Amino acid sequence: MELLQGKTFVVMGVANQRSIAWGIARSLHNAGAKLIFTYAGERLERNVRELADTLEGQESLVLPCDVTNDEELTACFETIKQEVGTIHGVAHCIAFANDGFLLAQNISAFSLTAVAREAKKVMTEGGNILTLTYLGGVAKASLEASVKYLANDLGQHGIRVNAISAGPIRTLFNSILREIEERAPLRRTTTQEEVGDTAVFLFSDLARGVTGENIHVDSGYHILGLEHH
Amino acid sequence: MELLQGKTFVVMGVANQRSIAWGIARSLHNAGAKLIFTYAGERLERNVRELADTLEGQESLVLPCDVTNDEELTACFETIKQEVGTIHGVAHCIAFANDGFLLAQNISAFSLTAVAREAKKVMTEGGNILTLTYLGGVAKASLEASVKYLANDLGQHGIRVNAISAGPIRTLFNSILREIEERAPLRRTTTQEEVGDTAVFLFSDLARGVTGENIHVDSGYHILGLEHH
Repeated sequence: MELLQGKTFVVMGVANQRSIAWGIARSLHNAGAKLIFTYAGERLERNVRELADTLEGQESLVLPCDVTNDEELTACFETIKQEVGTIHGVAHCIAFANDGFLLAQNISAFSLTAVAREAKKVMTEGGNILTLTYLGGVAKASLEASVKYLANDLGQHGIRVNAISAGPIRTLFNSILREIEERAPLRRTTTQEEVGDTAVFLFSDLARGVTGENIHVDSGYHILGLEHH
Repeated sequence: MELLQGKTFVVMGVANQRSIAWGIARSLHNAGAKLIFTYAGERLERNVRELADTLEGQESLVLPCDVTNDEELTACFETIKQEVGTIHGVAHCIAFANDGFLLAQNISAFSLTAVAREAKKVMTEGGNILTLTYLGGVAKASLEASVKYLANDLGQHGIRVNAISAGPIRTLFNSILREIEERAPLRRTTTQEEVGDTAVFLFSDLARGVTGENIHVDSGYHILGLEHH
C-alpha cells in the first residue's frame, strides 16, 4: 500500500488492459510506485498512453523501446538516465507480440541480457529485474539460464534477477482452463492481478534476499508434474 | 506496513531472539499481524513469553504446543478455536530443537502433516501454512513431498502451503559463511529479517496465487549448483 513508495519502475509489455504487464503496472501503482512505460510500435503507443492516463498520481513517462532494437533500447535507458536518473527495477514482461505468444517467448529469451545491460546503468541503488514466462521449451531453457547468469553477475551491484511463471489466464484453450480449474491445487485459473501482486513482492525490499528465483503463479498446478498431459 | 492488518498467525519455533522464527514474528508484527506463540517445554516457555512481551500492540497469546505430542498439539488448536476462533496462517518454523539443527529438521518433517490437520480447523477463511528448512537430505525429501501433498489437499479450502529454504545465518562454520559471502550472487549471508520479510509476503493476500512453492532465501547461492562443494 506504500511498499514501493519513492521507487520507480520500467514496465515493458503493455499491449492492452488484459496484458499481464498491465496487471503488474496496476499492482505496482497501488503499492505507491512511479512508473515508466515502454511501447514497441505505433499501434501499442496509443494503447499504452491511454492506459497510463487512467492511473491517478505521479506522472508516467511513456517511451519507445523495441527490445529487439539495440539502438532504441539503449536510447530508451539513456532518456531514463537523463530525466529521472535512478530507477529501482524493470518488469521485462512481454507475453504477447505482434503465434504471438510464442513470438513473445522467443523475443523475451534473446532480449533479456541486453535489457539488463542497460538497466544496470540506471539502477545505482540496486533493485530487481523481473522477467515473465506465460504458460498459456527451448526459449524457456534459455530464459532460465539467462536469469541465473544475470542474478550471479548483477547481485554484487545489489540487483536481484527473478522470474514469474504465470499459468493460463482466461482473458488471454477452454479444455486447458477446465483442467486447471478442476485439478490445480487452488481449483481456479490465474489472474493478471495475482501475477502483479507477486511482482510487488519481488520489486519490494521484502524480497531483498531473493534472487535467481522462478516463482510459479499458477494456482499450484506446477506441483502435479502433468507437463505432458 | 499494514499488509497483514486484521490477520492472526501462529508462530512455532521461537527459542531466543536469534531464532529464525523470531525474525518471522517481528516481520509479521511490523506488518500489522496479531500473533499467537507456541513453546515446547518449560525452558522455552519463559524465553517466548519475554520476547512476546517486547512487542508493542495487540496482545500475544503464548500457548504450549509440543508438535511431537498429538494430544497437546490438538489441545493447542482447540484453545485457539475457543479464544480467537479463526486464524489466517501458521508458521511451522522450528529450526533448532533441544545435533539440534538436524533434530529440528526431523521433527519438522514428521510433524507438518498433523500441524496442518489441526490448523485447517481454524483457518475457515483460508490463508497460508509456512514451513522452514534451514540449510545452515532424507528429511528434506520428506518435507518437500509433504508440502506438495498438503498444497494439493488444502487448496480447495483456500489454504496455501509453502516453504522457505533459508541459507546459513551467522548468528546461528566460518568456512561455510565465507564461501557464501565470496561466492553467493548477493555476496552476503542470510538474515532472520530477510526470511521474515519473505514470510510476510507468503502470509499476505499478495501471495494468494502462490502455493506448493519453495522460496530460497539464501542470497542466491542455490543457483550455483554447489551442493557437494
